[PDB]
Amino acid sequence: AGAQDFVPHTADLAELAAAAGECRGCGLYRDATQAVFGAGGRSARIMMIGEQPGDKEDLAGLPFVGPAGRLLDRALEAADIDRDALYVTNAVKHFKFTRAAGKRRIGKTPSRTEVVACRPWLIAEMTSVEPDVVVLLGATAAKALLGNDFRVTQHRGEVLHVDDVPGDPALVATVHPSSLLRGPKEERESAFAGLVDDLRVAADVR
Ligand code: SF4
Repeated sequence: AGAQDFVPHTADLAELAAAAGECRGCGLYRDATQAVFGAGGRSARIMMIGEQPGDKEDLAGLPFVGPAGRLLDRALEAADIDRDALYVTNAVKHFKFTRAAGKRRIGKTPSRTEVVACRPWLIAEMTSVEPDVVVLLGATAAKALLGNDFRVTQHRGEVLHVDDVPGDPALVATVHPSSLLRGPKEERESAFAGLVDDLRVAADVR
């Protein structure tokens, strides 16, 4: 189902990434510029998963390059997180979007079907990196591993462990960094410190 037959039998991230460029596991490859695979090395101890590449990522060919990526980088700073320790990816690897009437590309939420279709890449990445801890950045990513009914709001910052996940890594669900780019300054400050806390929990896993 989905991307399964497009995934090669290798843990090599370069080769996985190249194969993802050829994926037709759902419809999203058609309109997107290219696949945006994860970034980092198989030595990474912390895997971070967002929803999908955004406008800038789709064209940069790298995850977390936009304003959300800047904000996340500021949080890793405050959490004493070393980028050498990070593998960062997204639950789906092709940007799903529409053009706004007023010409910037606006991301659209991946359907559960698209998440499940792309999940074999995520499993391949998880099997390749063998992380100690996986940070789920927002509801789409968290549901991809924790179930379609999972609520980030009720469990954020808790160390979770599900038996059906490769290598039984610890799992920490947190807010989507994009959500912290909007709202009252004092609320964004509180949300940022909560993200930092969730990141410190993950970094303190072992
Ligand atoms: S979003 Fe994922 S499953 Fe769908 S075509 Fe792209 S790489 Fe394949």
